[PDB]
Amino acid sequence: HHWGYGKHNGPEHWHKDFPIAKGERQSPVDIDTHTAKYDPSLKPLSVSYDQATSLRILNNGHAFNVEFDDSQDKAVLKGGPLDGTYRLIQFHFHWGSLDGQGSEHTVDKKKYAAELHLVHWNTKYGDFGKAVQQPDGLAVLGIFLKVGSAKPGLQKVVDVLDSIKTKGKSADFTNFDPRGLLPESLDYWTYPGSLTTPPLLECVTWIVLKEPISVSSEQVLKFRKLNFNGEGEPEELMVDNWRPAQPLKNRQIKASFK
Ligand SMILES: NS(=O)(=O)c1ccc(-c2cc3ccccc3[nH]2)cc1
Ligand SMILES: [Zn+2]
Repeated sequence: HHWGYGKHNGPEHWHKDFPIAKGERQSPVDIDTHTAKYDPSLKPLSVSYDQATSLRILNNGHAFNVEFDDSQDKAVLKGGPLDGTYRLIQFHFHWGSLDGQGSEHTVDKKKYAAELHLVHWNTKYGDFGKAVQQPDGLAVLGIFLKVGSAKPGLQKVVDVLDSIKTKGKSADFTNFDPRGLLPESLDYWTYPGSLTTPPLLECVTWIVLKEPISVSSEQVLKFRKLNFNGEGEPEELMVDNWRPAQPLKNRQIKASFK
């Protein structure tokens, strides 16, 4: 009886196994765009993904992860609110059963169809398991998805999904360039928060881009063909794998842009 996104094991239940679910810096949050303050001291973000090495795509039972080689500084995030160098380890998405829901962060209470998380860890902590025990251990770049025109750089991800339909399946996934997932602008909001799934550790500097990327209806429909279950188990479609907004508590959301 482990955590998930159903009636009986979804977000409102997680606190019983993970009491930090009710902590002081949980994610996601609603981004009130009128209350976020421009911070002219924030630097532009530096996204350096030209040397990225994707390796594998995995259905882990709660999303799919595209994993990278993070044994060297190859694809890194720096600048912005960050001190130091954060290495890309994986990306994944959260999405809905309908186009009107799916994102974890919201903007003035608006839900997007999906949200991409590019997860990076602070190299001063040596590896990822150590980083998630630190308050500045991770930087997750969040990018909203709206349904409209297709995103050509997403199609290679969409097309491999039928090979990882069920929990615990993985497939080779080399030479994927995550630059094709980014919007044109790197304007962002940033705040200190947490992992959005158990163990819900309070180790993340969140950087959420203001500009969404567009994806087609057909692209998101393929996300919704994935399964939460393992092979040979009753089919339960992987949809609505998002945690709702949590209380902001004693935090301020900063904007990189006026
Ligand atoms: N949705 S999210 O990007 O906040 C996210 C990123 C990473 C994890 C994440 C899960 C986990 C489990 C054991 C050890 C380290 C871990 N990092 C969870 C959520
Ligand atoms: Zn996520």
